[PDB]
Amino acid sequence: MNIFEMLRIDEGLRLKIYKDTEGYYTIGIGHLLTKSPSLNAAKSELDKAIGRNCNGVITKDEAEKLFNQDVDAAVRGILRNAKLKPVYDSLDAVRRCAAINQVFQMGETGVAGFTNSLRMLQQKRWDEAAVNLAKSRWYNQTPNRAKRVITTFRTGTWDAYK
Ligand SMILES: [Cl-]
Ligand SMILES: [Cl-]
Repeated sequence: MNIFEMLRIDEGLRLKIYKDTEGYYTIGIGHLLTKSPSLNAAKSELDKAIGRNCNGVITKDEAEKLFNQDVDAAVRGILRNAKLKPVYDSLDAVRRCAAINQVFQMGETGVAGFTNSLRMLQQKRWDEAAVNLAKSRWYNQTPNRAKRVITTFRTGTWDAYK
C-alpha cells in the first residue's frame, strides 16, 4: 500500500463533475474545483486546471495528473507548516500517509487546528490520539473514512485498508 492507493480508495475516481460529501463541485480523485454553487464557475475552473475546454468531463490520465499534483501539494503544504512539519517528521512511514490523507481531505488549515491530537501524535500516545481525533466534526461527518485514517494513526499498519 502507498498514499496513492490509499487515497484512491478513500476518494474514488469520477471523470464527470460531481458534488462531494459537503456539496462542492469536484472531479477526478477528490479534486475540489470550487466552493461556489455555480456549475459554470466549476466548469471554468476545470478548464483552467486542465488547460482545455473540457465541458465538465476529463480523461483518466487527466484525473491522475491532477491527483499527482494534489498529493504533492499536500505534502509540500505539510512541510512548510511550522505546526505540522515537526509532527510529520516524527512519524513513521505508514502514519505519515495518514497525515497526508487528512491534509488532502481537509486542508493544512483544518488540520493545523487539531492541536491537541497533534501533540498526542507527536508524543506517540496512539490510543489517546485516536479518541481525541474522533471528537470532531470530521469524524461525525465522514465516519467510515475517518475511522480508517484513525486506525491507521492508531496502529501504524494498513489493516483498515486491508
Ligand atoms: Cl492544474
Ligand atoms: Cl465516510
